[PDB]
This record gives sequence, structure tokens and C-alpha cells, in this order.
Amino acid sequence: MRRGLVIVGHGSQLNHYREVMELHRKRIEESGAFDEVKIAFAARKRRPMPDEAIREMNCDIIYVVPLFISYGLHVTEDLPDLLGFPRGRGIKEGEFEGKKVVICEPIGEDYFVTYAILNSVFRIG
Repeated sequence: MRRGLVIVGHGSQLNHYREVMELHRKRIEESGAFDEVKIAFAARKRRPMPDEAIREMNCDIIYVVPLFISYGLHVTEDLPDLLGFPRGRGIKEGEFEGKKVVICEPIGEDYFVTYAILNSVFRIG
């Protein structure tokens, strides 16, 4: 089973936003954790959109991770709508044009975000 990861962002006009997104893609690609890692973007005219990204991916299952702190309409409506998935909060399983796709929850409430905030002070590393 070839496993893909698409990292989906939005806050995308801010300086160095794509570059930080690409740093995570690079780190995760080098770790071997997934067969393929791509970055994509919600909303209007920033390429690729998550649907293009998934189409281009040569994986049997693709995991879609929203790099959002918030849990608003980009996540509960825009993104699912784009991929033809159910709206609302939470994990969603399904297929996008024949391929298995799982929309994961946004990273916002993850204990790792709490710890990233702590580490900005602690600087253990």
C-alpha cells in the first residue's frame, strides 16, 4: 500500500508561509514516513489545490492534513466540498476519483502544538 501525504495550508499571503510549508514537506519526505509528500492550498488561485495534488499523486491511500490552527469553514466546508467529502468536523474516509483519501483533523488542537509553543521558550534542541 503506497501512502501519500498532502499538507493543506491557508494564510498564504504571509511572508515565508509556503517556504515553512515546504520545510515540513522536506523533513517528512526525508524521514521516509510516507511514499510521497505534497503541499497544497485551500481557497482561490494558489496552486496546487488539494484536488490537483491528489490527482498527481501515485498512491493507493492519501492522507490530507489541514495545517490550520482554527477549525473554520476552510476545513469543515471548502476542503471537503473540493474533494466531494462530507462536511463537518472530524476524520473523513472515502475515495477521490477512485483513490482512497482520508481527510484528517486540522493540527490546531494537537498536543504537539501546545508543545511547540512551550519549545519556543524552552528551546530544547
